[PDB]
Amino acid sequence: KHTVRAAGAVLWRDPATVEVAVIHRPRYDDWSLPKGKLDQGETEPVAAAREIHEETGHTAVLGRRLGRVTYPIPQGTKRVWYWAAKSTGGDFSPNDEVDKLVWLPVDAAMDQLQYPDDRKVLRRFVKRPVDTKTVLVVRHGTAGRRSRYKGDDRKRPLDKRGRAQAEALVAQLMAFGATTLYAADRVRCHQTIEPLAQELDQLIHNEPLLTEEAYAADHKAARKRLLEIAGRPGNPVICTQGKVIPGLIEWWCERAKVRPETTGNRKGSTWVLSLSDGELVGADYLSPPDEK
Ligand SMILES: Nc1ncnc2c1ncn2[C@@H]1O[C@H](COP(=O)(O)OP(=O)(O)OP(=O)(O)OP(=O)(O)OP(=O)(O)O)[C@@H](O)[C@H]1O
Ligand SMILES: Nc1ncnc2c1ncn2[C@@H]1O[C@H](COP(=O)(O)OP(=O)(O)OP(=O)(O)O)[C@@H](O)[C@H]1O
Ligand SMILES: [Mg+2]
Ligand SMILES: [Mg+2]
Ligand SMILES: [Mg+2]
Repeated sequence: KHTVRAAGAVLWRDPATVEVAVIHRPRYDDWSLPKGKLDQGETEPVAAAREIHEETGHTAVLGRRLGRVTYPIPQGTKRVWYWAAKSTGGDFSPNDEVDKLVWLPVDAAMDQLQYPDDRKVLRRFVKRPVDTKTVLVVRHGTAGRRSRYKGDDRKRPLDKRGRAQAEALVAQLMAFGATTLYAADRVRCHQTIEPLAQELDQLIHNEPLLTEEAYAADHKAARKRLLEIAGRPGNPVICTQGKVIPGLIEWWCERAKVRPETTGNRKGSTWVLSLSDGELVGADYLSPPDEK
């Protein structure tokens, strides 16, 4: 019943000209997709990027999530979440953990992979575009509790936990190649992405149209603004509030006929929206960095 959490990827370069990485491990004599266990304090996306680099030598940018694999192990259940990951270069060197890495077209990779579950992941990988741009919709971190004035507090800050969530989000949002930063017009929203701002040395663009009060007054202008931001060059992070996100995500998924595999709305959570030629092709809900 204990779950051992892991993450991994279909690491690719160049759908039918695309080549994917398949690795061999001497300890098991297996051919599989790179993956490994989450270290203490890591989220799945962070672990996937790190394990890909450790096992293949390549850096990469994560995109669409590709489902979950589980299997029994002595400790309980191994759980592995997989991402499409576009290679950003590197070099493989054989060692005792991983002695071979082959780059194969998807069909030949399917024959090389020995585990039925890995082939299922690869089938998902080719079902939709993989050369995707990414919009990251983040619910601000924990910020104590609303007071008893009507509606909303503009200046209420993140609390101690929430500041730590903000710090923990840097690596998770970097895993997806975030480049540009946007926050609703509330201090707690800005503070959630300020650590990332400092890392990227980027300014955060303030978004009055995306606060809870603005969404309730004019939802159409919020939707229009989301699309506007998404159309800009780069991979934007947009930090907003709990009454806003579910509505925005549902509306986009509905109109694009995209089915999210997970749903939630927790403070510090992230929706990874994958676009191909401006169309939504994936909506992946990630838990807060300090939650399961
Ligand atoms: N998709 C699948 N379905 C069913 N069984 C699968 C399987 N994949 C591997 N195994 C089988 O489970 C056992 C443990 O291997 P593993 O889960 O890959 O365990 P691991 O802990 O050795 O490897 P990772 O989770 O990849 O761990 P790290 O990279 O974090 O490990 P390291 O830190 O030792 O490099 C092996 O016999 C393997 O054939
Ligand atoms: N005084 C209030 N007026 C209206 N809604 C409230 C009030 N207090 C709580 N809520 C509701 O509870 C949710 C969470 O409130 P909480 O005080 O925990 O966090 P919050 O930091 O204001 O969250 P968010 O900015 O995402 O709305 C809010 O999103 C809102 O839907
Ligand atoms: Mg491994
Ligand atoms: Mg490993
Ligand atoms: Mg490891």
